[PDB]
Amino acid sequence: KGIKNLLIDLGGVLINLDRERCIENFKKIGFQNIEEKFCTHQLDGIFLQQEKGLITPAEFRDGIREMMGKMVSDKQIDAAWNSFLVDIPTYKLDLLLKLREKYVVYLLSNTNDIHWKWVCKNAFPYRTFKVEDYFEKTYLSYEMKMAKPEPEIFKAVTEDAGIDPKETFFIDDSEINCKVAQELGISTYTPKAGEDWSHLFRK
Ligand SMILES: [Cl-]
Ligand code: NA
Ligand code: NA
Repeated sequence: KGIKNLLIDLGGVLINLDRERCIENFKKIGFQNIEEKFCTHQLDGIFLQQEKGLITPAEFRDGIREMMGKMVSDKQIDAAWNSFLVDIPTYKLDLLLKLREKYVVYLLSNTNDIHWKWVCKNAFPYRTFKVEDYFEKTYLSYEMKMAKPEPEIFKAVTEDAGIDPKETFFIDDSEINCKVAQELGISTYTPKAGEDWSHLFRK
């Protein structure tokens, strides 16, 4: 009945995102028809694969270069890709640190190696803290080879962490991710974009 564990999403829930900026940054390095490729769906394949760790970062970049027909550098590709990521506001880092007093806090994120490296270097470090300080464990799609909202990802987390779904609260801005978690017995909250969800924890 009582909540012991939190499962927190990264994208949106912690880190602000900017798809427009990322798309435009790709166009600037030469991916002229990236919006045109998005419809083609040639893209969705490479992004979905990266998200499940099914291709390496080297493959991802090669795949981008191949779709661009241009020999842009890894540094360029990473910069354009990482520009999807904006910031984790520090009040959310304070909140995570505080929540640890009462809850075992886990991260459960669909993400990829390039983005994860970026947030660990540029968003999580704060005061004397690093990413290891906020979470008991970080569950990442690309490491797990599964992605939300597949039921198996949630079951894998609860099995690995050794937790009761019924004692678990999941915060994720995707409605379908939450509905799947609910079917497993996990309680959920679906914040809106830019929502400060600290209100959930007011005494
Ligand atoms: Cl995420
Ligand atoms: Na999200
Ligand atoms: Na930790």
